[PDB]
Amino acid sequence: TVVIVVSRDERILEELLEVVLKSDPNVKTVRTDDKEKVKEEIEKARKQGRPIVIFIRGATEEVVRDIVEYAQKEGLRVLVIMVDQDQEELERIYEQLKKDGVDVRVTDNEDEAKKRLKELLEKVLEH
Amino acid sequence: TVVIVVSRDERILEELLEVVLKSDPNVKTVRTDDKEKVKEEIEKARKQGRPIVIFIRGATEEVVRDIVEYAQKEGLRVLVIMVDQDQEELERIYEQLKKDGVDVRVTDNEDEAKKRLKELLEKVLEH
Repeated sequence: TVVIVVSRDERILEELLEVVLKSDPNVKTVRTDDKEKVKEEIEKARKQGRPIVIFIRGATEEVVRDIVEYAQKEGLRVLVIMVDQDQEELERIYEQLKKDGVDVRVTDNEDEAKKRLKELLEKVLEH
Repeated sequence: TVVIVVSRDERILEELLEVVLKSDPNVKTVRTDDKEKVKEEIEKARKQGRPIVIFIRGATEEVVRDIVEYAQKEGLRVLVIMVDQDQEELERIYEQLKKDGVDVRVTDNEDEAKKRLKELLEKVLEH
């Protein structure tokens, strides 16, 4: 009933939106990162009795959580397709680095990266 | 000797570059996604006998592989810091979706996403 396509890549969201619009012009589509706009459209999708595909970047874990909960409490089925193009290319880089003897550290934010880099230079700039 | 900071996020690369420039102005830095420019700078880093931090977006697995091999065959130590801010936020979304009963599919490219979405609509648009 409610399909959510999640991707940080705007170009990918555009292309998938196109695929939906050109394949079956009868399913509703909405491109927005605004939770309210989403709810407003899900409802119109209800009145018109049509399925809806939502295109979002995420990635707020709260925004996706709300949308999923909102639709479920109305008995709407929720299907999700996540597209993480980045993830997979980074994964291969990581493997090769490890493949060699490279001491690789994967950080999840600049704050963490900052700490590790400083700690790295504070101990490499030393001879 | 050679530090490579990999991140798809330009703003993160900028901030880390800043951290290096403001903390120890004696270590060489280079921001480029061009393999040749990198080699040209690694060498200058050699002549001047200084360590170097390279800031790249990647994520070509070939580009990172070459740089790592180039420096190693010169007996340079290679340390890497990868910063994947995206990955971690997507990871949490995925968990919540799974937390609920959401049938979630993670695709690694639009080609794959296209197939799965079409297959999804070809079977949902059906009553």
